[PDB]
Amino acid sequence: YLDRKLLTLEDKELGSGNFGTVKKGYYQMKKVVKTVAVKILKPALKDELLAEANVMQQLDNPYIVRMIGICEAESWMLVMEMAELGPLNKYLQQNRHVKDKNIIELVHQVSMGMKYLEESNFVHRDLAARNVLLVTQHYAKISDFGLSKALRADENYYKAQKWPVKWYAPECINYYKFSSKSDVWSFGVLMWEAFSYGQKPYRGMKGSEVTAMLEKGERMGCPAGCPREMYDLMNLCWTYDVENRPGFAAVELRLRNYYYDVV
Amino acid sequence: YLDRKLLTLEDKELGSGNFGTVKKGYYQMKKVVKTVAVKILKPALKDELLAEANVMQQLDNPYIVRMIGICEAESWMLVMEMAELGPLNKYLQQNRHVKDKNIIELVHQVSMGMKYLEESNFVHRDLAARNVLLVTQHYAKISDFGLSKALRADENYYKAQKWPVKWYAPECINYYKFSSKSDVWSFGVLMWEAFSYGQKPYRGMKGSEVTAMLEKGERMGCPAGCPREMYDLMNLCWTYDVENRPGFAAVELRLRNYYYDVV
Ligand SMILES: CO[C@@H]1CN(Cc2cn(-c3ccnc(Nc4cnc5c(c4)c(C(=O)C4CC4)cn5C)n3)nc2C)C[C@@H]1O
Ligand SMILES: CO[C@@H]1CN(Cc2cn(-c3ccnc(Nc4cnc5c(c4)c(C(=O)C4CC4)cn5C)n3)nc2C)C[C@@H]1O
Repeated sequence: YLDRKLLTLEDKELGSGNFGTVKKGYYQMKKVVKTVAVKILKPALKDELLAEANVMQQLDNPYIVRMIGICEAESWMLVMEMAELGPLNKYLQQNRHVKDKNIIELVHQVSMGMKYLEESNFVHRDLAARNVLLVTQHYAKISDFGLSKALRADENYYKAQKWPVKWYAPECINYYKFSSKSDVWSFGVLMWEAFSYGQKPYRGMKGSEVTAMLEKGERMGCPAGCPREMYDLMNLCWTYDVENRPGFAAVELRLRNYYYDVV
Repeated sequence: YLDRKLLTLEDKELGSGNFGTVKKGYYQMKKVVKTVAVKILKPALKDELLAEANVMQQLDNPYIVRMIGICEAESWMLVMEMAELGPLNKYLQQNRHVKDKNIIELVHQVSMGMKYLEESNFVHRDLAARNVLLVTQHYAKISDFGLSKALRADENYYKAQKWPVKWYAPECINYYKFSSKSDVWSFGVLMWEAFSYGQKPYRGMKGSEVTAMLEKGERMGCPAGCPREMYDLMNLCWTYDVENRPGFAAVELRLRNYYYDVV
């Protein structure tokens, strides 16, 4: 719990959504000030914010957004370290000449953050390019832990009882079972989005039409300019059977090796 | 849920639409057989049929079509009591010498079913002459509950988030708010249709042209042979401001009194 008197909010919002707003601010530390991004709410939303903060407080990795704390003031607030360049999909939409090697670098960083999340037995459950934030053009962090779950000690998945279904694996849709392997499927969609410079996946399609396409064995095509090896990796992430899909250790290693080849 | 083996369908359809098909059939009761009309579907459509059946199961009135049940078989089916003469607009198109007193009788019956729906806090949201079905030439029932909503206990309208816009009140179009008063507006259009022997309302006009006409304060003219008192009531149903428009108790009483005057 942070001290509201140490927090300075800017008046104009960075962004807005059904949760509320995101604002830039400053948090006074022992000497330095820290630039922060602040998620500001507005029964259930408050509980969801506290749960989101509880997940983030347990994570400690360079490729994951760091929480500073929560502040209960004029509204409920989640205060995070600022990633100044914002969401990856919007950045790539606005910066269409980012080089392929740079895209590989960023998606590999996401795969390092996810390898850590997997090792930590958390499932993200909303891994999409809008939930990757850029610190610099060469440094990506995973954000947006509002759907994330800490797995039980005795289970390798979370069983659920509006979903981002274009990012969800078949077992999520058909059995409501969310595992790190389900996050690998979403990571394949994220890769497709990144190599498509922030285009929406399954353009023009309803959720039921996506389910029907995937059940036919069909997958999105290779983005313009995307290396064959990276499209091959997207397709391995989109392995239908969860038991035969790779985990993030295998995915990160493939990306790491390909990146250092291109380098 | 009904027993498919107690249901016999006829091969030839009564009608078709994007909704699927309507077929005649029979449902075996304990001794008697009941003639039924069956809506047969051709994700979203199933949910919509189940919600339609859930509305109809709660309604108990002589001027509303009775549902027998749903049947999940070769397709999803909504089984209803058969109204043998079919939709009112088509019947009047084919029977142009039905007397004015008979038209008053039938629209008064519709206003009794709607007074009940209003008392039951349901909004119909598709009240049009095609959705009035004839049991006999002197007995009308309201059908077609696929857009209908049960109002929340704390609200007197449903807020929405293709529509039959020529039947919708201005608050439906401008604020997406659907109340029993909005159904009264639609009922005025239904009256116009009935006294016009099933002609389409606002003929030759696009939706935007209808909105423009109504915003000028203009309304459809009086059908040939329609009593002035009935045109007056149509125009009261087309009161622009929802708070000044009558409810169905007032509309039914006006129709009841006029009918027994003509009787
Ligand atoms: C609806 O968007 C979903 C929700 N989610 C919210 C969120 C942002 N968070 C954060 C954390 C650290 N840094 C930053 N930096 C940052 C910089 N510029 C920004 C934005 C964010 C920004 C937005 O967020 C616009 C999209 C709302 C717009 N601009 C220009 N954001 N954390 C969260 C939990 C982002 C994701 O896209
Ligand atoms: C597109 O049309 C809309 C949809 N809607 C469907 C509907 C009918 N339902 C029903 C219930 C009880 N009896 C009956 N009797 C009955 C008798 N003869 C009929 C028809 C119906 C008939 C049609 O329905 C043609 C229009 C398809 C044609 N013929 C000769 N129908 N219930 C529903 C929910 C009717 C409305 O006009």
